[PDB]
Order: sequence, then structure tokens, then C-alpha cells
Amino acid sequence: GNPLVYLDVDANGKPLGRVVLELKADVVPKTAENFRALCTGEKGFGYKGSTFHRVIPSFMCQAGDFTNHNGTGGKSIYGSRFPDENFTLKHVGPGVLSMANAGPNTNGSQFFICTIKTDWLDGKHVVFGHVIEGMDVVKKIESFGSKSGRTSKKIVITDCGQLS
Repeated sequence: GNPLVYLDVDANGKPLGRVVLELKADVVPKTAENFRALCTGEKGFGYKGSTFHRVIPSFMCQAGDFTNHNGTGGKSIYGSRFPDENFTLKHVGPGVLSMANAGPNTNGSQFFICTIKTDWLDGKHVVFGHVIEGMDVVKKIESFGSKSGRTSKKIVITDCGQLS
């Protein structure tokens, strides 16, 4: 069935725990496969050692810029950017996993985990999975954000990979 992947997250060098994500490869195979491979590192690059660089309480936690660490970078397993696959899955509530972008058809590697229903992003961001385990970890990350998105602790994905 659908891949399960994990992110182990530190804040200021202290482990917060593990976020487990189910990737909806049955709905968005291309988007799911990109994220899966970026978690395993099997292409020679990916999320390990990168950060949650933008976190806004009562909104979302954003990560995946493993090249510039600031929201401008990232790349996919296909090339720098790739198309919006579909908008079938919606931003239904907390725990939704969705692609960050720079407008239409600019998916790379940046992603966010929602902490509320972000319905206004429907039809603009490709949803591709959700949190299976570790919403407590997500809430910790969230609490280290600010209105500006600047984080008050250094939030690092120390390890990541595929569980099944």
C-alpha cells in the first residue's frame, strides 16, 4: 500500500520525537514518490539534516528547503521544479501534508504540515499525505514559530526514511 515515511526532529539539539507520514501514492503518485525518495536519500540528496525554516502558529510548519534553508530553494527528484499533479485531496484539517510552492507548477521539495484546516489553499497546493503519528511533535514545532514565520529554536530533521 501507500508509503509510510518518517522525520525525526530536534529543537536546539533536543529530540522532539518522530513524525510519521502516509503518502497518498494512489492519488498523487508523482508527488508522493518525490517526497518518499527525498526521505530515504536514495538519489543522493534529501531532507536529512535540513530544517523547518518557517513556522506560523495556528497555521502550518514548513520545511524541505535543503539547499538554501530559507524558503527559496529545494529541488525534486525529477529536476528543479515539477507540475501540480492534481488538487484532488483537500486541506481538511490539522495533519495535512501539502506542497509549498511559488505559484502554479513550482513544486520542488518544500512542504508543510497543517495545524488547522487551511481550506483557502485548496486548488493551489497539492496535498499528498497526512500525519499518521506524531501530531504532538508537530504541535511542539508549531509552538516554536511566530507570526512572521521565524522560528525561536533551530528545528532540524536529524533523520528521515521509509518505514513501509
